[PDB]
Amino acid sequence: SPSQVRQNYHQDSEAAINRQINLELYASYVYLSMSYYFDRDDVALKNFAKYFLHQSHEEREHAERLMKLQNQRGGRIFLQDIKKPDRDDWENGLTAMECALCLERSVNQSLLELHKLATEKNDPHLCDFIETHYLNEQVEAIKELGDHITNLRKMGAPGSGMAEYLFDKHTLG
Amino acid sequence: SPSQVRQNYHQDSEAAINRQINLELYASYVYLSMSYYFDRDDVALKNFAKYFLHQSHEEREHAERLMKLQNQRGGRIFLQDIKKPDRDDWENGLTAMECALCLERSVNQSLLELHKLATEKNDPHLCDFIETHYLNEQVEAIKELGDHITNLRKMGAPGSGMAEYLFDKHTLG
Amino acid sequence: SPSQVRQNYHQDSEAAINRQINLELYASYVYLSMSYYFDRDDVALKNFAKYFLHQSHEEREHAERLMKLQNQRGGRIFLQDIKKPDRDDWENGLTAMECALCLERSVNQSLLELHKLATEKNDPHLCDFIETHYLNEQVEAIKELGDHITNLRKMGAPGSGMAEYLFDKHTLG
Amino acid sequence: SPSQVRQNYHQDSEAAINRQINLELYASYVYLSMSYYFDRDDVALKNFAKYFLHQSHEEREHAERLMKLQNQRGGRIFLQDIKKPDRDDWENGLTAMECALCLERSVNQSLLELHKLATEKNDPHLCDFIETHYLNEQVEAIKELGDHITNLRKMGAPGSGMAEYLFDKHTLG
Amino acid sequence: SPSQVRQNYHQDSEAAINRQINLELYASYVYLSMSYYFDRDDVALKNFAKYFLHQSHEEREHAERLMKLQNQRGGRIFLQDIKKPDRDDWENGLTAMECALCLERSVNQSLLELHKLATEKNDPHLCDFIETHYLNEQVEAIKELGDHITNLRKMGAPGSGMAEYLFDKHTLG
Amino acid sequence: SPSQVRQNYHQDSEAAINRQINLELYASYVYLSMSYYFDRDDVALKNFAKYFLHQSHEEREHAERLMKLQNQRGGRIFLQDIKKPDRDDWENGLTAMECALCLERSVNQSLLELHKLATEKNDPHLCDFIETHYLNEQVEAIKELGDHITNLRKMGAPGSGMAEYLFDKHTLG
Ligand SMILES: [Fe+3]
Ligand SMILES: [Fe+3]
Ligand SMILES: [Fe+3]
Ligand SMILES: [Fe+3]
Ligand SMILES: [Fe+3]
Ligand SMILES: [Fe+3]
Repeated sequence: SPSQVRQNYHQDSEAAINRQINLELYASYVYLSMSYYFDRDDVALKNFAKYFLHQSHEEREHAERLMKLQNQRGGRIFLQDIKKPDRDDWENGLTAMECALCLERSVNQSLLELHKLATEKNDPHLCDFIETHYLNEQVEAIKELGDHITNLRKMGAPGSGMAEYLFDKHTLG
Repeated sequence: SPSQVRQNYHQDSEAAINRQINLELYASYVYLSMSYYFDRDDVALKNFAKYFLHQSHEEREHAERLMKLQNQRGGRIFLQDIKKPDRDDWENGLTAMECALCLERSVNQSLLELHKLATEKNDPHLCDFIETHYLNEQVEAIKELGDHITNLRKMGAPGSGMAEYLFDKHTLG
Repeated sequence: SPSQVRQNYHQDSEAAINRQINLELYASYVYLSMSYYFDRDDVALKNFAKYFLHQSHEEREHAERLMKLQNQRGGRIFLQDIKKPDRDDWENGLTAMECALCLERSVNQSLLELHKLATEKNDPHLCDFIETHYLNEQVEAIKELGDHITNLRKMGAPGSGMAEYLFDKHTLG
Repeated sequence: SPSQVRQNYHQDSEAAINRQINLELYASYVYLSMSYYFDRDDVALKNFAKYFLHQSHEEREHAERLMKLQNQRGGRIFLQDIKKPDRDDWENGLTAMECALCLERSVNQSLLELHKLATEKNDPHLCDFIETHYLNEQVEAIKELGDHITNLRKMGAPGSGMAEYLFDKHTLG
Repeated sequence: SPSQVRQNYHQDSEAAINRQINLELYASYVYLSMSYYFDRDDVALKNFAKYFLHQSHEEREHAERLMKLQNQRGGRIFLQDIKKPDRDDWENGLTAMECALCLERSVNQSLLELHKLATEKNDPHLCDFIETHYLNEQVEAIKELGDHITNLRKMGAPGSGMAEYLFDKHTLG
Repeated sequence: SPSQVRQNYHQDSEAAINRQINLELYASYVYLSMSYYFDRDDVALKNFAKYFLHQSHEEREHAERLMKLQNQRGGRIFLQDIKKPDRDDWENGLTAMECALCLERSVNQSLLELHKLATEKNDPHLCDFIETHYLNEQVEAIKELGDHITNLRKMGAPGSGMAEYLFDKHTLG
């Protein structure tokens, strides 16, 4: 039953990899929702839409990389239902940035739990994979989101639409 | 009397094409009026003037394409008087954008009526011509105008001239 | 309440566009499942994996284009849950090709129903959009899948793994 | 019995596609006859021969495209006898142009009937195919033939051979 | 009320500039009418159509330059109705050339009256503008039209259609 | 009645040239039938379709060259009805190759009879034309078809579809 390539790969690690795949695709779905929310005629923030579409594409790559890692170690991929994003209307740019920050913090927390599980199971390859491809990216993404939120708050968002317009033109542009 | 190239071309379709030609040229005239209104020394919005001059040139092309289609199908072009635009002073940028949105919606409504007439008369070539060259352009133009109006409203226009200046420099520039 | 860009866009058309978006993303999910099924060490068909990953990326683009069309016409995007693919193990290459053919036929049937609804609602722009971007692509994809299935059956698949190997190397390679 | 790719493709549409294929090849045969009639030593109009040979090649492509469409939709091609052109001697350039105009009008009428049948059978892909690849081409070809006939009549053809010589050298050259 | 840039600009000069703008656009409309008259299948003179379309585009530029001059001097543009051309059928090439000559002579006469008014009002900038951008162009256009009419008369137009065909091919081509 | 260029050109030679033209076009029609038979979804042999389409184009050129030769020698072209191919379903690749071999042998036999007639009528130009443009081509085509048939038989065709697939990919590809 076990694959000819499976070595030092625990069942719990495989299940955690599958759950992380589902999370990464949920995050991609949420970012797509934000991106096409900012493409609305009553919102009209092109650079916000570009930023969130790029985030969605990145998360899909993260998930595809996770699926490739699952296949490499001899595990079996079990896809689940990709849940809808918790919101349909994202209010404005600052709220979308804060929701994206909350997402990334959750993805990073899940990745930290996965690394802790791999360390407990003595899987050095999985730990190195998580450290190389997912940890520093999460901290850079969280730092970037925090910078964006700080700039939006200081410019006067969300009360002033001039602030969101100028942030769209200068920072994200 | 009928031309050697006229085939499956109804009289009502020819009359509707002539009326659409007159509308497209009226729209070009209105856009020219807006463009050279924004060139005034007491207005001084160069990018608004460029945008509306480009819209005027586009509408002329639309009309010239309509005249070419009329000649291709064996119909006869009957030009009418190009009426003056309903306004001489366009108040400000937001009002001009809203008036342009109203125009385009009317041109699109006229184009939809023309397509409905062509479908009722079983003229597939005319329907395909309208769909290919005029429908998607109208929806893109209307979407762009809606985005511009939303951005202008959110920036604080027309109350704040800083908003119109920054929209001129960043969006239309 | 209605957007400033909404014109000749029916509620039923908006709902059908949302359902088509959900279908296109389900199809992308299914193609991703097939692609990373063929990346398994006990399957090892690299070109099948490439083909299905490309199909998944294409379907996402189809969905993103549908979302853009929804935003252009003044409709509102309502995302739903992306259901898991009906299978986790795809047996072999021929079975995967047949399942992909069944999917595409369903997507084409849904697109034909959407076009019929748009024609009944007299929405020429939506009909032209569906015809230009989705109908001929569906027929080309279905034709390609039928060719692949015929070649696989004639080569001796799925009984002979030599047939699947040679089809992977020569056709999909 | 039905092909694995056949979907929303009616039998009447398949028969009409076969008849259109036969017509397109008959038109190609007629154009070839005209072209090699103008290559005679007692006619000696090289540019007329080039024009009609190009028309023949175009019609063959039209037929080959029709055959490809028939194969794409799951229909079966049934070739018939290609009838000889109704004339062996084409009198002169103006008569050949008028006969070519009559042909094209017939091909366009057949294409319009085919589009009407496809619309009645609710085959949007076939309607879009006919509109995209065959309707506007027919109207451009008919317009070009009408222009050529008008120029030939005004120059003094067919009474004056100087007119046909100058039309061959300047227009078709 | 007067603009901050208005200096040595008389009200009569502003009114004459507005009337000249309306004339230049009427001339552009007339040239467009001629150009798309020569695109008819029963006329079929491509180079005449090109010539008159170029004349129409030039006259629009003349009008746009006049509007720019009006804005530069502090005057206010007041657009009027663009009257339809006096003819729908232009008979033939020679008649169209003669009508174009009559137009240009009228535009030049209006420009000469405008220059006389500016000289009487002691507006050296307006006089220099008219001399630099409009007088020599009118005399060159009138000379070219006279040459075309002389050539058409000598070749045998409008009685001989061979003359119009050869003039279209050689002179305007 | 005879043309000014007719010299040493017999009536029987002219009739044989016309019959050869009709045969060459029938062969082109048959090759087109085979090519678009192999484009079917239940056949799916792209390289067979390419090969037979190229053969059809070549035969048309052969016929056009024959028509040009007929015009050069002062003969008159008399086109006949192009008969439908004897088959609609070509079974498989080997059967199509064998039918193509039978055709070419017939075309070569007809060409040999035409050369014999020209030699009997003492027409050295016609004999040289047939030898230069048609004899060696027939023997090369027959040799190529024999090689293809031998390879198909040795690979196991038509019983093994793997043989036809590999021949399509390697030989015709
Ligand atoms: Fe990620
Ligand atoms: Fe327009
Ligand atoms: Fe798709
Ligand atoms: Fe054709
Ligand atoms: Fe002028
Ligand atoms: Fe041949």
